[PDB]
Amino acid sequence: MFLTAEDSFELGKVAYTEADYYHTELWMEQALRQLDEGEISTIDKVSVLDYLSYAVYQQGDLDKALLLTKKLLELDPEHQRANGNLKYFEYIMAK
Amino acid sequence: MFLTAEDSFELGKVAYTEADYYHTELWMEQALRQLDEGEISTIDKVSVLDYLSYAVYQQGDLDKALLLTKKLLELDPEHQRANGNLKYFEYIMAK
Repeated sequence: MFLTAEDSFELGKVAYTEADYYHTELWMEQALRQLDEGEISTIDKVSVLDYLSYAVYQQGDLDKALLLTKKLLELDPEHQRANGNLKYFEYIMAK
Repeated sequence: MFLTAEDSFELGKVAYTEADYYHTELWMEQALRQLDEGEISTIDKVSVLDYLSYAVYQQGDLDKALLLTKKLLELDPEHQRANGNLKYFEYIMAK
């Protein structure tokens, strides 16, 4: 079976709150996949990129977190949290 | 004739990749049956329950997959994929 972007986003958001980053990434990736396939949906791609970049960083993959952050800002240059995450990730990696 | 846990697990694994979920289930059930009889084996019960819960879910029997998943986590509370499967199965049955 498979989840819509909406249901996988719901699942990933719960995982996020609790604070299960592996499952936040697994479920947010499913949302992303559904959206890129052209699923009609209320959920938006920057929102999933928001949770996904964070879930990935928490598991130690800064390279991916930064790439997803840059993908996010490509779609939304003015995103507040992602602009800060850009600076924040780059700071960690520079160490 | 009959298979050891090891040989039936092997068979059930090929079937899983193949993706014959009926025969995954058949063969993992046999592996489980051998272990529960006290067969000395490299194969362990959480890994068969892992494939078996998944197999049964694919064939549409969610109540059984939930029960196998709970049985799994009773043996291995911290098991990552079974934790997510618990969330996943409960979510499907809502719904």
